Amino acid sequence: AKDTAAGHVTTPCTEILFDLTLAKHYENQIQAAESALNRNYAAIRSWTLLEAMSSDGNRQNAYTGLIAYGIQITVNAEQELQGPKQTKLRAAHALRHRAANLSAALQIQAAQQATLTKPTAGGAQTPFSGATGTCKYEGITATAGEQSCKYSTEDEEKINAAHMNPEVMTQITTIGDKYLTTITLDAIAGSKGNPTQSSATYAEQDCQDGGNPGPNFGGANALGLQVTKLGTKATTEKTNLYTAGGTECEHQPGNGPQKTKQRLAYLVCEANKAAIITPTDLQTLTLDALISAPEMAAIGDALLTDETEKEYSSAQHTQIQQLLKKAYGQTNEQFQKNFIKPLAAQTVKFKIGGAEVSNTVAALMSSPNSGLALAYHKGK
Amino acid sequence: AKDTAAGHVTTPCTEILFDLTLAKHYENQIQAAESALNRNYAAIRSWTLLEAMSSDGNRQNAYTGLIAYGIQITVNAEQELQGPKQTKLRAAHALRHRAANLSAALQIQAAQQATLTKPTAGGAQTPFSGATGTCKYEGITATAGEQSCKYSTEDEEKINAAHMNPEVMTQITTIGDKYLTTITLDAIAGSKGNPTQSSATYAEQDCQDGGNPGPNFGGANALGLQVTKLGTKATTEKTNLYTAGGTECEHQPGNGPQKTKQRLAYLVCEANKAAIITPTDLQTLTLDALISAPEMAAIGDALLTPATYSSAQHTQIQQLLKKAYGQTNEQFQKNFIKPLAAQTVKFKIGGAEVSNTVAALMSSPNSGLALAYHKGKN
Ligand SMILES: *[C@@H]1O[C@H](CO)[C@@H](O[C@@H]2O[C@H](CO)[C@@H](O[C@@H]3O[C@H](CO[C@H]4O[C@H](CO)[C@@H](O)[C@H](O[C@H]5O[C@H](CO)[C@@H](O)[C@H](O)[C@@H]5O[C@H]5O[C@H](CO)[C@@H](O)[C@H](O)[C@@H]5O)[C@@H]4O)[C@@H](O)[C@H](O[C@H]4O[C@H](CO)[C@@H](O)[C@H](O)[C@@H]4O[C@H]4O[C@H](CO)[C@@H](O)[C@H](O)[C@@H]4O[C@H]4O[C@H](CO)[C@@H](O)[C@H](O)[C@@H]4O)[C@@H]3O)[C@H](O)[C@H]2NC(C)=O)[C@H](O)[C@H]1NC(C)=O
Ligand SMILES: *[C@@H]1O[C@H](CO)[C@@H](O[C@@H]2O[C@H](CO)[C@@H](O[C@@H]3O[C@H](CO[C@H]4O[C@H](CO[C@H]5O[C@H](CO)[C@@H](O)[C@H](O)[C@@H]5O[C@H]5O[C@H](CO)[C@@H](O)[C@H](O)[C@@H]5O)[C@@H](O)[C@H](O[C@H]5O[C@H](CO)[C@@H](O)[C@H](O)[C@@H]5O)[C@@H]4O)[C@@H](O)[C@H](O[C@H]4O[C@H](CO)[C@@H](O)[C@H](O)[C@@H]4O[C@H]4O[C@H](CO)[C@@H](O)[C@H](O)[C@@H]4O)[C@@H]3O)[C@H](O)[C@H]2NC(C)=O)[C@H](O)[C@H]1NC(C)=O
Repeated sequence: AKDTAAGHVTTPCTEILFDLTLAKHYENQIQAAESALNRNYAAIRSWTLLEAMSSDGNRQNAYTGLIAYGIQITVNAEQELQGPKQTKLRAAHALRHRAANLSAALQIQAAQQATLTKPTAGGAQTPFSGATGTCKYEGITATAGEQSCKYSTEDEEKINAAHMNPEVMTQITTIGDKYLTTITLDAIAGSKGNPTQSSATYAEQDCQDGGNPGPNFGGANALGLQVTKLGTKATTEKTNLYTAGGTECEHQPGNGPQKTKQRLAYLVCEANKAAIITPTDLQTLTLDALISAPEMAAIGDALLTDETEKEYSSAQHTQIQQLLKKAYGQTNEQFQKNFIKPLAAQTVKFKIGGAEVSNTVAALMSSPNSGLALAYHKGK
Repeated sequence: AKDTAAGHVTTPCTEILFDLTLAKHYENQIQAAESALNRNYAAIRSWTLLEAMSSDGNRQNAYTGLIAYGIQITVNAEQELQGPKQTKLRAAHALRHRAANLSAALQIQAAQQATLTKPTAGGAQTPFSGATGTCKYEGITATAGEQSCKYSTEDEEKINAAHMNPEVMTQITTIGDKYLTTITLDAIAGSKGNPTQSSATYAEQDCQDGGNPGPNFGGANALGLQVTKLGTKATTEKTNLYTAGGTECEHQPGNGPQKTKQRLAYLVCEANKAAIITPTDLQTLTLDALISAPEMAAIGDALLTPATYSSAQHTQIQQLLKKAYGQTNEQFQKNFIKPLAAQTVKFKIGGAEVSNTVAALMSSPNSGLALAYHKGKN
């Protein structure tokens, strides 16, 4: 059940797909948390206008309670996100950098056929100081066409963010370092007769001397070489994320130099361990969620009591809760109606310095006229 | 005079430096704007608390004007940032991707010396069907030590964000494509006597037999080869960022396939055009900045006394603003700016003692709680 995604990595292209998919996963987690913060801050702006439009002291106090609750939880969550966000971005960055690296090495290791140039025949020249004949080539090249990664339906099912929850990941798979450092080639030389400096008929891209030079080794004395294949084998390597106990990161830095895969496993381990805590969605808050939130015990005592310093007893909390039900309604439907539905449904319109505003509450408070509408209504 | 940084790109490592430096420039432009938005919202939370602790209705009105002005300008700048942010991030990503690509190619193109394997002596075999001897090698390899980019202080001064304003950038410099696609090598075959399939003494990583084999074709018959040099030479290419008018981006996508360098040029040009406007810093606002901000005309008219503005009305609103916020900047600083860091706020409610300055408290895990306490006393 574990390691479905990493266990499917067998090739440069599938490691690339793993590396990019995991990077986007972490990036998506940061985005979802920040969109949730954005919605919470937009709700607090909406309730700030609604408080400014209340004439009821009790309703006014109810909106102020939601502003105070939302500010506390959203500011706290934004502050809490910063550590995990930076840990997850560090991993995502390295994974995309590794995938780029591999994609470039993939293009070069795909160059598997050589283009021979016209050699020059010689005698005893370095590095063959004991040869009687040498055939010397310069600027042999090997190039492949533009390489692309192509993926099977199985590839995309297994190497998928659905398989990248922290609880199923114990290892990563990487292509071995020689794929990124080493050129590998096969070559063969061939001799015939007595190749010498005179073996200077090159039409066959070799060094043919003096018989009837021509195709294959036509001349009585021929010498040549050919690079017959190039390309380094991509071998796969496994790296563990955790130590024996299953909790600590295995490749913590500071224990000497590390292979690329060891650096990556550490970053992935820490990014998996850095679970983001997404705050409550204010815009879809429910009455029972609100009254059960422990922050609303002290906030309710601040706004809804008449007269507590010390910590609340059981009877004191249940008092605060009934005050909370009075302020916010006794049923969710009332709560939704008077505090949630006004965000999208309540219409606000005004006109001040020659500037007509006609929006609904949440859209207006996230618009260029937002602060002008707050000043207008706090002014009446 | 223009293109100082791109004009210093002469090697793979200086293109890498240029690519990363420009990417960080775009990234730091976004971070500067988003850092301003963060400080603004934290100022607005600070003034929200200062308003709730205010007993004077007129001083309360003043804080609500700062709250309203800040929310208006910060919400607007946040929304305006999103387009340019995405355009600059598109460029920064691609530039970091190119730099990674070029770094990986450099590691491979630095492999300049081969290690031979032990060969196998043959007779005629493909691709040498006429040979009397062949000497066949499998898995010859070329590897460099770990490559780094070493930069001079002149590199870092010329390839620098200070040389990457939009007005000085007309081209980019890139290493030509063959550096990233093509292996280049030199090789030489050597023969002596009559090499045959019996030339199976391989101590020299060549094929020898007869006589006294050993170094430099010591045997009576010998054949072998050596790859004496590897590495493709990196050449530079220039790409223009703008079309003939000098304002619209060249190499726009949707005109057939493009070279890597042309895709990069378009992204850089659009990122250069997508200028980010950083909002006014609320936490360091001066009085003249506040009263002369055009948003404060309507915002003062709404809270300080509202027409639905002549020359006169604008004069009237200005002195209304000086009335609320101060006649001097030292007063405005003292009453509205300095208390964010200098005014300690304390209280006690939920069995929790809380003491902090205003701005720190309104960004702390007790921020909303402090707001409910003071709006509750009021
Ligand atoms: C760092 O270093 C790395 C490593 O070297 C670099 O990474 C490489 O970068 C290159 C260049 O970007 C990559 O190669 C390009 O890949 C493009 C993306 O393709 C994917 O996504 C697109 C969606 O945008 C999708 O269409 C593709 O799927 C197609 O192919 C699969 C596989 O068969 C198939 O399942 C799909 O059905 C699609 O097939 C259609 O299209 C194929 C051609 O693409 C046809 O062969 C097929 O019959 C079918 O029609 C894929 O999922 C891709 O768009 C690029 O292809 C372009 O450009 C090529 C030249 O570069 C050219 O040879 C191709 O023919 C194609 O050109 C055509 O399409 C483009 C885009 O629409 C048009 O602008 C052109 O005008 C042209 O259109 C004609 O042909 C059309 C289709 O035939 C036709 O409709 C139209 O009418 C026209 O006649 C490249 O393949 C490469 O993948 C990367 N490699 C690796 C290993 O990562 C990296 O760049 C570098 N980074 C930096 C910053 O330096
Ligand atoms: C994608 O592919 C990429 C391409 O393949 C790949 O990139 C490569 O990554 C590797 C791995 O990270 C890189 O190698 C590492 O490079 C580190 C940095 O090396 C350079 O800088 C060092 C520090 O010296 C500078 O800074 C000092 C302090 O500020 C100054 O006092 C110096 O004057 C000097 O300043 C100059 O350079 C600064 C940076 O450019 C610059 O800010 C400043 O202005 C000024 O210009 C240098 O020491 C180092 O030089 C070493 O190597 C060069 C080779 O050219 C020699 O000429 C020198 O003689 C010297 O030996 C570079 O200039 C290294 O720190 C790091 O080294 C450690 O690890 C390796 C093994 O991996 C060991 O061999 C080495 O000894 C080090 O190990 C030890 O020390 C550490 C302490 O840090 C210790 O913890 C550890 O236990 C151990 O004891 C390593 O070599 C490589 O550079 C990248 N290459 C390229 C082309 O980019 C990338 O990883 C891939 N990415 C993914 C995701 O896969």
